[PDB]
Amino acid sequence: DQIAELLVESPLFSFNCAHFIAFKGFRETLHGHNYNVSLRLRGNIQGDGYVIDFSILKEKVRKVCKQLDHHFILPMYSDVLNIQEVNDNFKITCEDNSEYSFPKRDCVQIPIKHSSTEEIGLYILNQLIEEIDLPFLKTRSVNYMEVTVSESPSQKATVHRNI
Amino acid sequence: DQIAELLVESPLFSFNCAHFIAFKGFRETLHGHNYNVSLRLRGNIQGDGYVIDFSILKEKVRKVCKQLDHHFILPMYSDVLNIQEVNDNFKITCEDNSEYSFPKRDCVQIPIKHSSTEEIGLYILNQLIEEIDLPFLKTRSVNYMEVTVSESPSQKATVHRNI
Amino acid sequence: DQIAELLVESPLFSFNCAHFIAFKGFRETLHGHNYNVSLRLRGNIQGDGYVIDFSILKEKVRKVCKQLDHHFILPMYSDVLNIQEVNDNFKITCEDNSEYSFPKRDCVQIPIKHSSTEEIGLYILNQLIEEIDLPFLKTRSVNYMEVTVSESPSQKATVHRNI
Amino acid sequence: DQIAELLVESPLFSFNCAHFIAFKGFRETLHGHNYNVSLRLRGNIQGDGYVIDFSILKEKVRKVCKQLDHHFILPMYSDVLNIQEVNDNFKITCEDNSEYSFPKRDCVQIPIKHSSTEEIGLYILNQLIEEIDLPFLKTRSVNYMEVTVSESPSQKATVHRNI
Amino acid sequence: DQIAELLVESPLFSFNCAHFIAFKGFRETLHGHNYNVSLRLRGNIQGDGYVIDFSILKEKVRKVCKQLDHHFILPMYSDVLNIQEVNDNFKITCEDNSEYSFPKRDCVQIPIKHSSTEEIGLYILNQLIEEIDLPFLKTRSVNYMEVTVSESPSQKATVHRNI
Amino acid sequence: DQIAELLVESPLFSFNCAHFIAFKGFRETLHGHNYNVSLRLRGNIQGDGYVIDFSILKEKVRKVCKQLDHHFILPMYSDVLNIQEVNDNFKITCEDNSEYSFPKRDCVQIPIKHSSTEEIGLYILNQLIEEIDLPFLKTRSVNYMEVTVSESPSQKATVHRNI
Ligand SMILES: C[C@@H](O)[C@@H](O)c1cnc2nc(N)[nH]c(=O)c2n1
Ligand SMILES: C[C@@H](O)[C@@H](O)c1cnc2nc(N)[nH]c(=O)c2n1
Ligand SMILES: C[C@@H](O)[C@@H](O)c1cnc2nc(N)[nH]c(=O)c2n1
Ligand SMILES: C[C@@H](O)[C@@H](O)c1cnc2nc(N)[nH]c(=O)c2n1
Ligand SMILES: C[C@@H](O)[C@@H](O)c1cnc2nc(N)[nH]c(=O)c2n1
Ligand SMILES: C[C@@H](O)[C@@H](O)c1cnc2nc(N)[nH]c(=O)c2n1
Ligand SMILES: [Zn+2]
Ligand SMILES: [Zn+2]
Ligand SMILES: [Zn+2]
Ligand SMILES: [Zn+2]
Ligand SMILES: [Zn+2]
Ligand SMILES: [Zn+2]
Repeated sequence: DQIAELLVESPLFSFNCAHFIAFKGFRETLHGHNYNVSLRLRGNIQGDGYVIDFSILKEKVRKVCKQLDHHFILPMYSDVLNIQEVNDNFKITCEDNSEYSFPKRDCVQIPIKHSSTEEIGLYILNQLIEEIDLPFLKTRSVNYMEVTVSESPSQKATVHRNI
Repeated sequence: DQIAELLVESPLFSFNCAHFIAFKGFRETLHGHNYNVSLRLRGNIQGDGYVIDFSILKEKVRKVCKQLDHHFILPMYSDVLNIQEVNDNFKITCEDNSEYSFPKRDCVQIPIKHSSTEEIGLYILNQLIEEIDLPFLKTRSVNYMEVTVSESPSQKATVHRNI
Repeated sequence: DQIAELLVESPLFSFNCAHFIAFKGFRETLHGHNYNVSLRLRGNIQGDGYVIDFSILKEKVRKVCKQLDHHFILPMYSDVLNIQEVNDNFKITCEDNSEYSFPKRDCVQIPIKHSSTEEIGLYILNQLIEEIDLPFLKTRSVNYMEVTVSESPSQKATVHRNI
Repeated sequence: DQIAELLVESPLFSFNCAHFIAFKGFRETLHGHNYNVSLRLRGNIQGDGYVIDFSILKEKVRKVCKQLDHHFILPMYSDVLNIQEVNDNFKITCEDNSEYSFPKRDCVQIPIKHSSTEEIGLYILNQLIEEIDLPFLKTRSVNYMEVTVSESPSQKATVHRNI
Repeated sequence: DQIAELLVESPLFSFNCAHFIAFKGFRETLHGHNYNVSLRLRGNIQGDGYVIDFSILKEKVRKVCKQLDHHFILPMYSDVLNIQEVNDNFKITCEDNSEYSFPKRDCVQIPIKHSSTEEIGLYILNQLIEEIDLPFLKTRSVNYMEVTVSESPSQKATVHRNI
Repeated sequence: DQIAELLVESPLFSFNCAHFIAFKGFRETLHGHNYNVSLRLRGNIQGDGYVIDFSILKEKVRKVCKQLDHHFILPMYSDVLNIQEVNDNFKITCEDNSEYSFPKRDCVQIPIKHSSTEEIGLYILNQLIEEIDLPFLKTRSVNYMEVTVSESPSQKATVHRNI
């Protein structure tokens, strides 16, 4: 069997979001990014000529990005943010006592500690594997999944999982 | 005299910002972009071989972008936003009664009606001409200034002024 | 009123097609390209902050490209091609007596003389104006439409219409 | 000895071709792509300062691409295509009884089962190693060869060989 | 007749050169650039489907770039450089009394005052028109020629001629 | 602990330099390039959400590039170049008896044998590790450093060190 690595990258695999980094002793001002996701896979070329169909890969990456797109990225497990539910809003109080308030529908609650490129990358990798389906990947002989998330065309973070 | 057109474009000429479009009957959720600015000018090639030194152009575009960078873009002259000053915060109330609250230092107050690519473009064009200095441009025989602002690698707006 | 130029460009605005150039005294072999379309327009910034919404522009360009995508581009008005209908196929006979046969559903019949980048550009410009709707463009104060079609990242053709 | 990885990538390393994917239970319509090839090598930096001269790498990749360029990619070992020689043409009959006919000179017969990016990649890798010459690579201490073939700027396949 | 604008741009249209800017009161240190040339032309679409064949445009731009490629760019008409012929070398003495010496074959003597992007652009425009041939351009109904030279991906100069 | 790979790449991480390759039996003419450096790191995501802050990486790469920028790259340990100190100049005599002379301030003396992309890459990797500081990288759990240097957008060399 011949091993091949597949890469799917497009300006279409994007989520335009607001966020700010906060950790112990540090907080930055509210801003945003055009985030971009590329997916890399390793496996054997199957009897149909594909390792796995690009169209399937393109479809699932678009779906994960869409869920994030056009929202403030709110880290659920942050140890430095006080996240309060006030009416139909999320109220965020920081260590330096600075206060934010956004409508809940404007926010996407993500099970992460920091809205860093590294942690958003891990979240997307976990979501993509469930979206494409793990046993479906194994039927296509895929044994390696890798996502690259860019905060900007200059700053990229890459995470992987051996499956 | 020989006419030449100069273009300065770089991922460095960027401002990573949060915003949302609001006008009559329409409001979108809070998100963000990696905005990018390119500058185009027309003039005669001077006795020093330049129309105008690229280093000067690169310096001033960076300065204008820096002022916007890492902030929520707040349109001062919006007819559909209620902008209240509450302590050290800006409180924004929309037509649909949705409420936002950001620290003042997280916001950049821009004399525009909408945080659209078109209007941000006009603002930057006006700021760049004052930053480079109008009579300084005329000594270099520059008679045309043009800025292109991109909200994303896919969406661009271009404005100009004949000087 | 402030004049602004809008540009929409994406690898998404693509049609992957087969074709060959044929004119008097010249014929090339069957091949293909990843064609790409960018749209440029000029108008005044309206009271909503837009010249025209990017989402509308992105939607219509995708629709025009989709109609062409994944087909052999067949020039209807070619003076050097003999196009015969044989069962459910198009049979193409060239000046040098070379013969092609494709299923009809594999072909897209385009009202052009040559499948050149220039002529495909004109066709798309005409189709896009009808797709976006001419009187709709005039309500947005758009007076200039321009399409750029690339045969390759290296070879581009640009056509326009004053509206 | 210091290990270095060399990459050669250019829009020049291209073959503009027609093709369609066909396997068991699936057939797509005739279309085309601007295919692009990049080559990656690993080895030790030699006494002349190079692992291997870029000019040699650039020359051989161009030669392999040229052989494919401007043709319909015809898979020789397809289990779902009936390839008939009719006069100076190749007649291709599919499982769904759809019929194609191209002049032989318009086709490039490649020892593959499917004209997929994965299989075209493997073919090019095999051809490039023979073109650069295997024992010539070993004299330059090259122990790893890797080709990346893109069907589009969005879809890439990568294969390698340890030498 | 339908007007179309043709653009040819490639990393292939390059000349990798050494140079330094010198004018009255200013001199910079010796360095180099990967210069890149793109050509833009306007004309009517001819009866063969082309305004002008891209292959002809690609061939002539490559020829002009090749003449410059791999040399020190020496401005012949500089008012601040003392250019002496010493044996098989060019000896260059600057205003600040700094001395350079290169073999003559390493230098390309260009009829310009400064090795600026603007002036190199003008030279290439003049050379390209003569290389493609002026009356040949008029037979193809070309009435506009435009070259863009980039010193870097960030700094570009564009010049034109109405023909 | 979760392993993440960080990539920092920008047209800003550049050094525009003059050079020529010389080794046994071969010498090329003086020319130049827009060199570009990208940095790749592997480590665990720390309690602050970062493997290592991008801003620190961006700052140090800029500093190393700046030291090289706007100079002739002079290889100190070349076995085929006779490097003489004449007044305030470096005089370079080659095997074929060709002579160069540059002011010392125009040259950057680099502890390498050839000004190849491979060897410049190794030098930068060594300089970057000392600039970021080795024990500082170990506190951030970084165990892999990798630099990619491009002579042109087409030609790249990549070197690494396991730390
Ligand atoms: C400056 C802005 O990009 C900020 O959000 C920032 C700064 N440094 C960073 N550093 C890393 N490693 N990851 C990030 O997401 C990151 N993010
Ligand atoms: C610094 C110098 O070598 C180079 O970067 C530079 C700077 N400014 C410039 N400015 C103009 N107008 N043209 C140039 O070629 C130019 N070139
Ligand atoms: C959806 C919105 O946030 C953004 O994608 C968008 C959409 N359409 C737009 N349309 C115009 N004209 N200008 C914009 O800035 C713009 N911006
Ligand atoms: C849609 C078009 O690209 C089609 O030819 C296609 C679809 N899916 C694919 N999927 C893979 N993995 N490789 C291909 O070459 C490929 N090719
Ligand atoms: C060779 C041919 O298939 C293609 O590369 C080509 C070459 N020259 C061209 N020239 C023009 N003007 N338009 C084209 O579409 C064109 N297209
Ligand atoms: C042609 C020009 O790039 C020349 O300096 C050159 C040629 N071949 C090369 N080959 C390698 N491997 N590395 C180089 O830096 C290199 N450099
Ligand atoms: Zn950020
Ligand atoms: Zn937006
Ligand atoms: Zn073609
Ligand atoms: Zn395809
Ligand atoms: Zn320079
Ligand atoms: Zn070189």
